[PDB]
Parts: sequence; structure tokens; C-alpha cells
Amino acid sequence: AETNEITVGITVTTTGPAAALGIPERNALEFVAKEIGGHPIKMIVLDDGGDPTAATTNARRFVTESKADVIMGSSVTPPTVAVSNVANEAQVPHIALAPLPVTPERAKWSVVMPQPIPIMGKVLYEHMKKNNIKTVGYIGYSDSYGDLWFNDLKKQGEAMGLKIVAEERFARPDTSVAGQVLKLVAANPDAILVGASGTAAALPQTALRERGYNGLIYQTHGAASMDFIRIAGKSAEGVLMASGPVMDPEGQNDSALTKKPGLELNTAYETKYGPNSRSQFAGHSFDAFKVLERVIPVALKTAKPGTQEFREAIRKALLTEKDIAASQGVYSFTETDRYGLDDRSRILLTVKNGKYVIVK
Ligand SMILES: O=C(O)/C=C/c1ccc(O)cc1
Repeated sequence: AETNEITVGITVTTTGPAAALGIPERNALEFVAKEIGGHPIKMIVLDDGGDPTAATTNARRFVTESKADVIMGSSVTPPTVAVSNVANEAQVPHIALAPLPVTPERAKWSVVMPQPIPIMGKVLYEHMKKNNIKTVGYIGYSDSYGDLWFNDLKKQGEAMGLKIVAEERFARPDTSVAGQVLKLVAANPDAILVGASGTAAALPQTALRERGYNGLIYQTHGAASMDFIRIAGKSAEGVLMASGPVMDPEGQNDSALTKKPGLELNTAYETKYGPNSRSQFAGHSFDAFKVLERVIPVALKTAKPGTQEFREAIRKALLTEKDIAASQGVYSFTETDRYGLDDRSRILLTVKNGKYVIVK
């Protein structure tokens, strides 16, 4: 059934432990295109609170009630897996805003805005090698996101000559990691890698410093916003953190494809929300619309919004529209690469005097 508007269902996490990721994603929607190819965009923006059940419910609603042309979300990995499962069963294009283990069952209908974990691990393990780190301890979520990172540390990390000497896990809502941190200190690794996101990533950060761990601490791209620094305080000093280029458009070459989109997003965002309010997360939902600005006019050549033919045409256009310039990288998807990113999609940050600083 044909419609004038293009319908985009968005489920993000604006309450609960991961609200630090979902709020900037929702807030960045004020600055995306409101019309593509003559057609107005109608967004239905829902909270899932990070819960995979809620995300399933929202994604099913997008299919059976909203009849969405495209689904986007969620903000953290477990509900993103749930969304991807629903979108693939229902045959609806899905743009993930959190990392997703992309299996054959999820690969046809899902693409992924966040940088794949091995691209981010590479830059962290290289820094470790360059700084005489041999032994490494890990603390991460007891879920698929914590697994993705531990698995990369084990495969890519060990291959580069690192030795993992401790593995601890914690749950997203935990308010204490006392026992886990005590085992990490006893192990005394050269460095610790934290596999977490948002404000929760600051919990092992502060706890390690409080218990007298003085070694280097590495954080993932899940931690890349002001919230981490606000909660970690002094304990964030000297942290090494993987991040997308949206954290430093000013530092990029004038000719870099990521520069104009990053300046555009950050200029508008930080004017509303103050200096250094840029985030990894606002980059993803802004970039999801950069992708739609490219694929929708192509799909409009074969079909109209609100039809299964339009959804299928979007899916094909994601395969043929190459080098999509965005704040976080330059995207080119294939049948088997649903992330579509390269080295232009990552930089390395540290923290000095409560500010993010590029490590060159
Ligand atoms: O907590 C998680 O499952 C991961 C969150 C995440 C979100 C955006 C990123 O770019 C990286 C990690």
C-alpha cells in the first residue's frame, strides 16, 4: 500500500543504564534530513530501555502497525541483536546503531553503523605493543558485547604477542565490581582492557584506580562521550580509547570525506548542547540518515514508499551505492561485509585534564 511519507521506525535506549548512548542518538535526529527525494520522513522514535524484549516489541510494532520502510536501532548490543532478528524475519531494511555479531541469519537485511570490533582492537593492541605491554587483563560485560571484545583480544591481541592473564565479567546494571577488580589487581597485568560502554565503562575505571591499579587502562569505542569523563573524573586521566573520527573533525585533512559531515553534525549539536558535547553515538544516528540520503533516491526509481518492492530496492541499493561519506567513516557494504568500514573510521584518544586529546 503506497504512501507519500517514508516511514522510519527507531528504537533507542533513552532510559536505564545505557541512556547515555540513546539520548544523543535521539537528540541528533533534530539535525537529519526531513525529506528525501521529495518525500517527507516520518520517524516513530521509541525507548526500549536497553531490554531485548522491549526492543523486540518495538521492532514488531514497526512491522505490523507502523509498516516501516526502514528500522534503526538499538543503542546497545543485546537489543540490537533482537531488532536485527525481527527485521530479517520480516524482510525490512535495518540500520544497527550498536555493534552486532552479523551471522548469516542477520546478514541479508541488516547493516551496521558502529565500527567493527577488530578495526578498533587493532589500534589498541598496536598502542600496547608500542608501549611495552605484554600481559593484559580483561573486564567486560557478561553478554555479546563483552564476548565480541574478549574474542578479539584473544584472537587478534594474542596474535600480536600479547598474553591475557585475567578475564573478569560484570552485568550492565551492577553498581560494584569489587571482587572482579580485586582479582585483576592480584594478577597485576601490564595493562587492562575494559569491554563496556557509556557511563558503565567508568565503573571499572574508577574501581581500578581506587584499589591501587596504576597500569595503563584501555577503553572501547562504546565509551566515547563526555559522560565517561564526567563519571570517571580524575580516574580517566591517561586512558587510551578507540573512537570514530567524529570526535575530531577539526584535526582531519580538508579533503577527508568524513570532515564535512563531522563538522556539520558537531556544529549543530554542540550549538544546542554546549562545547565538547559531541559523541560517538550522535555520529551513528546522523550517519544512518547519510546512508538513507544515498540509497532512497535510488530505490525510488523502482518502487514507492510503503511497499515490499521499496524495501527490496533499498536492500539492493545498499549493495550498489558505494563510498557513502559520513561523520564516522566512509561506508561500502557487500553481501558479506555488513559494516563496510576501513581505516578512515577510527582514531585513538586519550584524556588529559578532563578533555579528550588525539593520540597521533
Ligand atoms: O554496550 C554495548 O553493547 C555497545 C555499545 C556501543 C555503541 C556504539 C559504538 O560505536 C560502540 C559500542
